[PDB]
Amino acid sequence: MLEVCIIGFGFSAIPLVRELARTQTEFQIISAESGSVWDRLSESGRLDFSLVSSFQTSFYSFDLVRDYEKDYYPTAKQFYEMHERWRSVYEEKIIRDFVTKIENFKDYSLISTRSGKTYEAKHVVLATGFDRLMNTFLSNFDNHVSNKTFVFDTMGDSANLLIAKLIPNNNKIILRTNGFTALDQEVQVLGKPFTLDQLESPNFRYVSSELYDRLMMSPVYPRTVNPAVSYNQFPLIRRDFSWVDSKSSPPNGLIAIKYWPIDQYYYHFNDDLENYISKGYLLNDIAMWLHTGKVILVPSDTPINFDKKTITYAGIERSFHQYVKGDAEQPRLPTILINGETPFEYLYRDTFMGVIPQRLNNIYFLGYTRPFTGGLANITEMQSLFIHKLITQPQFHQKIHQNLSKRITAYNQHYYGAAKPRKHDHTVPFGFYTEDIARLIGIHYQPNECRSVRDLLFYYAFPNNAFKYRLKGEYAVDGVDELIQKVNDKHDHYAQVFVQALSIRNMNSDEAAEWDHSARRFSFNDMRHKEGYRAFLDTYLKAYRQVENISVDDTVVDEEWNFMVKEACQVRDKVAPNIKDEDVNKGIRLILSILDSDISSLPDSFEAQSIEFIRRLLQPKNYELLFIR
Ligand SMILES: Cc1cc2nc3c(=O)[nH]c(=O)nc-3n(C[C@H](O)[C@H](O)[C@H](O)COP(=O)(O)OP(=O)(O)OC[C@H]3O[C@@H](n4cnc5c(N)ncnc54)[C@H](O)[C@@H]3O)c2cc1C
Repeated sequence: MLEVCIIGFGFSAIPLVRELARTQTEFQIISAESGSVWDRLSESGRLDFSLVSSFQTSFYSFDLVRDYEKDYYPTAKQFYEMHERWRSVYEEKIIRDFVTKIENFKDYSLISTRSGKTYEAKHVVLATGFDRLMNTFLSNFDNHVSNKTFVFDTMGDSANLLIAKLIPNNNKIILRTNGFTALDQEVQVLGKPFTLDQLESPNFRYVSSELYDRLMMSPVYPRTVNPAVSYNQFPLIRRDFSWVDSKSSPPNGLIAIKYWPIDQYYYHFNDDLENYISKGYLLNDIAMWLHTGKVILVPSDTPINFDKKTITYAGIERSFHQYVKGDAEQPRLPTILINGETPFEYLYRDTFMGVIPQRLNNIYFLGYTRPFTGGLANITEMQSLFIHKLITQPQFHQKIHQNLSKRITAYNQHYYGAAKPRKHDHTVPFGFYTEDIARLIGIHYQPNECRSVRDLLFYYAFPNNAFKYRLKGEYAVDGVDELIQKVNDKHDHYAQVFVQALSIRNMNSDEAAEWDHSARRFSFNDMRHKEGYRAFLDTYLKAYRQVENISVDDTVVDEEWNFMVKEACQVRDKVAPNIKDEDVNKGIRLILSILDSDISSLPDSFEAQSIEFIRRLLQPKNYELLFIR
């Protein structure tokens, strides 16, 4: 009887197939001849964009140990070439067919296909990805559209990419939405670049809920009155967060757009602009678009007539070329029959860690958990290790399954509380999820085993990327030692991140929010760093058009759009006229000077009490996770 069948092979399945091959576990992969959206994009020459996630969070540990030299954002082309490279390695183990049905019995499943061939396997892993409405827009995208109006009812990474492609042809963009959370994908920390996922120091949640909340939530919740922040200049960007019923911040189910702020875009790409655009580095600064009026926010009930395809805003009845409805995603699951009769109903919250479904035997889901920030790789690498351990170690399988229902209840209580299920329940903070899996598997670090301040930097401030947990022990990957050293030397051992948490231990959330926005350039949505890049933007639009062979006439002027922009930007025209690093810098020198100091022996009695707090980091009081114990 076949031990393992993996259904679907694109990106998510790669690390699981790697571990099954290593333990010489019998497996067969079944995956559709048609492949994925990435194959649609490759075939039509539309791999002309870049990831919204860093190299370190987006490629697997076993590629990073070879290929990491510096932080960067991979291209779509690079992401696809990496899928194809691993597909080539495993192609002989892939049956090209499409699974229509799975009948699940007490200790095996019967797998049915479009060809008619059936398969029996003891363990079945689904790695089939999602159907996304928006994929048609991207794969079938027409660029010879110019001077048209588009209306979006949802703001997401897919909408933000479409918008980046539309604005250069003087398409006007209306967002008729209930607000959105957009975050600079890159931040300058004393003039030195950090991806946003590098600043999250998630294991500080173990110090306290309250402290981590103050550390993370001021750019998401409207907590500062600072008139430089986008959510003060453009309040239609704010969201109803009245659904949140968890002390875990940021909450499971929060989604965010990650985008290039134009100042970082300029820093990376100004010196070879057309070449970088041709590679797929596209400026997607939603905050610059709002600043310049290339995008407008309108209330979610602005008059729209779908029959005449007009939207009416102030006193102009605006013709629109296209309404883009919000991007629903659902797992591509075949029919699953419980005891080979009763349709399984999929619900993220009713699975353990998004991986283990109830009422099914030896079926696992891989790739259906979405990271709040950073790449999918962090999530699917840790899921793969979890699945591999459940499949290959009956002792582990027993330990997790014996109380599966109670684990799932305890997880939902911690992360969702009383909130009713939401379509984005599958979205998790990456650094909580990787750590959660690591503790379930036993490849976690123990904060009490930190000896030096350097060890505390590693435990609390070094990002919880999947490769962090592959340095030693059961799932060690050769070269992770050298990789962690390179990362640490490039980022000063994450001392700046560690110092951030120190600086706010004593503040309330309002003080922390003001303090967070007290910099010359704060991390996220700083509207003071837009006007200075208006000339660079015209250089950019010219370079984009050259790359794409488009002529558009800027000397033709859309007078009715100019009028709608005025109305949309009334709060900005009032708020904007009203427009940390000291401390942080002295914090870093203190910490970098006690790097090799023993923690437990640090003396009693800013500089004095920050030492005591550092000593307490050996015994965090909010460590318990009841879904694991
Ligand atoms: C436009 C776009 C941009 C993205 N940008 C990023 C980014 O910046 N960073 C990032 O980390 N992630 C990003 N992602 C998300 C994620 O990395 C991709 O969606 C990735 O393709 C997910 O891999 P997967 O293996 O889960 O699914 P896929 O890559 O979709 O592979 C699944 C495979 O299973 C096959 N299959 C499905 N159903 C069956 C069946 N019943 N029988 C047999 N075969 C089946 C499919 O044909 C397919 O080949 C992006 C996604 C999209 C669409």
